[PDB]
Amino acid sequence: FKEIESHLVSATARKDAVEALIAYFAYHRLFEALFRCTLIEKEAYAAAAARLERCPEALRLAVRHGVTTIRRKTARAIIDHIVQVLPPLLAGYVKVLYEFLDNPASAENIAALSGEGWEVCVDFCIDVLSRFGTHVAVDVLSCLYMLCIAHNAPIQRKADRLPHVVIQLLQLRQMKIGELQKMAFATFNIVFQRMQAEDVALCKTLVKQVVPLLSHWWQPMLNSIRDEMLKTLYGTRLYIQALLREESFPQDVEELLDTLWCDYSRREERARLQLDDITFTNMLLPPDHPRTGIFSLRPHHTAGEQNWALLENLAILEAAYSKHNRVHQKLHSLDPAVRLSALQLIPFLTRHKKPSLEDVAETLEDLSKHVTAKQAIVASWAMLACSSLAIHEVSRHPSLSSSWKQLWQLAVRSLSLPPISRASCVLLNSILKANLIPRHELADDINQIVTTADISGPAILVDASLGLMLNLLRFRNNMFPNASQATSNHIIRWVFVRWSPAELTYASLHGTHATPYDLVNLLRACYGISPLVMAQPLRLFNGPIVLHWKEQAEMEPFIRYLLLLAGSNASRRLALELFYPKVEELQELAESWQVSMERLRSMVLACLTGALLLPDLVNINSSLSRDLESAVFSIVDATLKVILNSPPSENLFGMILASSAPYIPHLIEPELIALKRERPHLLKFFGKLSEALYERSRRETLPRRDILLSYTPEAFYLETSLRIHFLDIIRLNDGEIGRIPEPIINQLAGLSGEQFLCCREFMREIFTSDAIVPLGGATTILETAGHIVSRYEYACCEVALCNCIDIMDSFINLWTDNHFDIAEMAGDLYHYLVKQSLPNNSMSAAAQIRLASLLLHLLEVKSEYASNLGLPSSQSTLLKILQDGPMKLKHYIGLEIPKLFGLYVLKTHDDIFVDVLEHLPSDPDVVEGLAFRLFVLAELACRWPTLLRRSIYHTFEI
Repeated sequence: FKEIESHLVSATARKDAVEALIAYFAYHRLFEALFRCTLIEKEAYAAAAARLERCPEALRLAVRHGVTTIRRKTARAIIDHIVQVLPPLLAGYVKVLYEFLDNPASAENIAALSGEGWEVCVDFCIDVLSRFGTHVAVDVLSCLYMLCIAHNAPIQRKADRLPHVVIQLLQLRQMKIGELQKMAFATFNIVFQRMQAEDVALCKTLVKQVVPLLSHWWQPMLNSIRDEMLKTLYGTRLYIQALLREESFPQDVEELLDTLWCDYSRREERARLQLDDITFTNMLLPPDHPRTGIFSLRPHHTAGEQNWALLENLAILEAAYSKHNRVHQKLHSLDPAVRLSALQLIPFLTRHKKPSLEDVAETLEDLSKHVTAKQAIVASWAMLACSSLAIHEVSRHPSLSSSWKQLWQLAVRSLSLPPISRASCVLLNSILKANLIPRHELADDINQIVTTADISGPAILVDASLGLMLNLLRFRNNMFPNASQATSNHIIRWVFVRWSPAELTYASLHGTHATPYDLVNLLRACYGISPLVMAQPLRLFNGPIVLHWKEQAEMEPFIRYLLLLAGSNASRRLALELFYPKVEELQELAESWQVSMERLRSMVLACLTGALLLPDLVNINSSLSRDLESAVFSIVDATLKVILNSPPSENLFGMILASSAPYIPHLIEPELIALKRERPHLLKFFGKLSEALYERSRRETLPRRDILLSYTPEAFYLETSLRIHFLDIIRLNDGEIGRIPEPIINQLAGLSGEQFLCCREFMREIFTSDAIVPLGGATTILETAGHIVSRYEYACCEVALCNCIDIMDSFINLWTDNHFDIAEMAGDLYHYLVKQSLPNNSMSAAAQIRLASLLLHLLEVKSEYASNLGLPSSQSTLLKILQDGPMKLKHYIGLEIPKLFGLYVLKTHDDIFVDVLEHLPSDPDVVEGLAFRLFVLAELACRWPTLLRRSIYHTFEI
């Protein structure tokens, strides 16, 4: 290689050196060799062509092998060589670029001190495209995209020609479909997400251009292309509603509406938003979840998000087009698939249409026409649409009251067919909650349902069946207080007649619908004890579409502004008798196993339901107690042993964690005390699960670098594993509550650089909670969390910075109390983040937000720490950040700045207000700046009355 290095910088030397390199496949020197060798051959211009094609092939194969131990010096060197040698060698050089950018930390660390080199690369690719091989063109758009996904990529500078380039390319209505269009739409999404609240004019023009081009490349791979176009529609959802309120665009948008309808209506039954992609359960799902009026997207469904995305976006664009009745016409359509699609689009749309009395009445008449459609699909969806409309204030008008009776009627009989036993139940429940029919017309039918329970019972025992049965139990303990054991005993009989877990039709068809939460809540009601607690939002993971929507979710108010738009013992023994056979049959089915997803999931839901109500069914103590516990836990053990010895491709542990999570508590001391007092059998379950986890680990990089990495499947599984470990240790120690168990910390500080970032939400959750941590605990945790941030592969990534800021925030009051051993570490890290990380153009938007929160919290504890360490004051850093920062950070701070005036005596508020206003945006050519200024002044005013005078004065001033 040394003599070969001299050989490169005589064809037997060059071609031979490249052959020896290919055989091969500090570095800086060989890289110089290759560069100047290609240059010597370039000036020394078919053999010439072959040697030119073959030298940077060796180059690119070297940049796929030292691209790990490369640094910014070698980065700039390679980049300037690529842009200097070329004024033939397109594909080789572009390949070197592609393989240099494939490593994300590379294209992020080039977004350092200036953006000179980043702009060099982006302009390289823009010029290359605007010249436009064809596959090389795809690689050009790919490396352009790979540059644009860097949340500290300075885009605003080279943001004039870039979108026009990308969406000028796409206007070509040929080159049937491939990576080209997927990458076109990916760069569009990212650049638009940047420039969504800066350069409003550019954006309105762009959307006026890409609402047409979207109604063409939606020709009815294609999975990912429909996904990118649905993300695009999620973005543009506001410019469309603004433009329609401001005349080609109406024609174009209507044509696009009809392309969406024509595409969705020929999707007959497999992938058409099946009725198993929604749940009617009354759990505490998080607020940012996707939901519509009655149902909501089934948790942990990364496979049914595209259909919900399409229907959600279509409902929004339709209620935003009929604003400036396509749906009722399509409802009276002829082709049955069109009527089915118009039956699906009723709840999504009524979530935001605010219909009038005539429209509600008419649509309801037609739906009562469609309810009896002899068809599981159509009758079901029709009843769901009806029960979506039945939850207004418009529906409670007498002009259609008998109509409700009709629908009630058309459901009271439609309860015994397992095809439509779910939707029908929903309907009943809806009418029994909104009170559209008085409490004497509907008493005989309820008596029939609850006393008979074999005809006009909810034939299937799913989420909505249990909801309705609970509402009926309460109705009948409210009207006929005498004969309440009748209700409770009929209820228990129905529950244990319908709940057959160890059967193929149940376990495979509607096993996913029914959850242990609903079962045990109904049973605890009919005994008479109490609900399950479930006092916090469920934890779940999502897929790309919903995550991307969760990115553009905090900033939608600023875009709606910038755009200007003893008997109990009888019943318990009854239930125990009726229940034990279920466990016996389950244990026989389990002994046979020493297998699919559905049978195994049903068995684990059954063992959860068993472990939940053991503390119920032991006060019986009629010798069917010991046997019951031993049998339940024998099922649990057999299940775990099927789970372990299995391929990690089914991912059964995904199933068990996803099912068992909603019962894991919050990790504070009082809740972990009430888990040792009320539900201990759940704790024994969690112990067995922890053992299986430990052992499966004994047997054997980053999916996304956003702030949302902790909502992807990988992160959810890691956080759940560690909460399970935590609960197990707490059970065993029995008094080591709260005090973070040193084994848990040693499992925290014994992970990889890819996982410490994944479990950061778990670290936040434990540490923020009041919990004695060992000295070495906080010290070691902070040592490792800091070490992640100084590796040149994480020095720029968003997630590492956010995580180290959060961990410093967790122990805010150790270093700012005394001088410990940790105070030096936090000093070093504060200094590196403030003085060094921030002006280097390395902190991203979410990193700057997390640092703003760190500072705003620091002022409430020390308020001068940054001086006693030798830096400018914290407030100085905060406002310096406010002046220069991507509008997302400006919005966050302006929203949480009116809390900065809570740490100061009332005498000095106009002084602080002068100081702040010194650091706002103000320039007449920039209208976004003035918009932000008026925004923050309105916020201060609407919170602090002291600053109302100056807020109004400066609002009228500009």
